[PDB]
Amino acid sequence: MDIVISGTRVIYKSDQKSVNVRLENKGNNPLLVQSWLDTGDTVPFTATPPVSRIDAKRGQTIKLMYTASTSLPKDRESVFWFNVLEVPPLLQLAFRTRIKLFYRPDGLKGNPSEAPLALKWFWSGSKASLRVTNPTPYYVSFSSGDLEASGKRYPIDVKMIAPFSDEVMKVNGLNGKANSAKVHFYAINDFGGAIEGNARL
Ligand SMILES: [Cl-]
Repeated sequence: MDIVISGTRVIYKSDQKSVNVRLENKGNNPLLVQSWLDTGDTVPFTATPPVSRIDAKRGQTIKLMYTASTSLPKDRESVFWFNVLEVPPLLQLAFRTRIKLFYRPDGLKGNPSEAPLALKWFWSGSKASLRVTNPTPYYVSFSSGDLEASGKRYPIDVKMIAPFSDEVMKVNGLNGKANSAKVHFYAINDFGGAIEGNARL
């Protein structure tokens, strides 16, 4: 992919009339580029310009705008996908990249960077897995995580966990519950940086 998005996620605070996302063409040829929002494969947003020509080594700011055509919840975050599809101007190959957009109503309890600490973790029985509960109004997203017991480490197939919900996450290479296990993880903050955390099962 020649088109690069500035940032690995977008935060859309509800009091903003719009939010900008920047695209850059790092490649050597110009590209036709489409930008849009969807729910992850209708959506109360526009992205403009929806189609642009971005020359080599030049860029384009995309304006994302909430339309309230549908009302989003005001008591929790909502997540969307910001998509970018490039194609060089017969038959032709093209490429698509997506990053998350979190719609964040103003005034939610607590802070999003603290939501990973608030997660509760449980063994999920029998093919080991964990049940994880998010008591907060924020998504929690991870870059990686693992379970450790008796000096052995087992990667977790981490998944994003929605506000006020449970998710089960698989533990790789572990048959069943281990004694005195601990979870360690790196969640992702608004700026794409790491939030380290841990929990004892
Ligand atoms: Cl992510």
